[PDB]
Amino acid sequence: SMSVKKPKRDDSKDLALCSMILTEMETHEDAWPFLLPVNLKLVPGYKKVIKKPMDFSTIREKLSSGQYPNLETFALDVRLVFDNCETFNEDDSDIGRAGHNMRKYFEKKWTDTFKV
Ligand SMILES: Cn1cc(C(=O)NCCCNC(=O)c2ccc(F)cc2)ccc1=O
Repeated sequence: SMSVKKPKRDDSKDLALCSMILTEMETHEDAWPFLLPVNLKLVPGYKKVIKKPMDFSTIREKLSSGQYPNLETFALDVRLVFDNCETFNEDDSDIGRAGHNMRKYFEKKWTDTFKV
């Protein structure tokens, strides 16, 4: 509270670490459904069903222009990608399984990097 400050993390490396984690996502072989925005003029239903579309290139753009205030909001956008994926696709479809794979890949790197 006012004039009662907490021991805080050292966040000076966060931007560089989030960029490295996103680079590993972008280069994973199962990243192909997520590299670019879902083509709303070519995918029937997506616009109406998915309230907040999100993809790796939009996340990369936001990270390179200072639009994430903290690493918590960055993880929100990453998880948003895979939440959208689960909502719209079958778990055992190709896109659906890629999303499960990529989510597990992300959460391991998140813990390995920031829960040390
Ligand atoms: C997450 N999600 C993705 C799609 C979807 O149709 N995505 C198109 C991928 C095109 N296929 C590629 O291989 C590719 C894409 C970009 C790139 F830079 C290189 C290759 C549909 C429903 C859904 O829920």
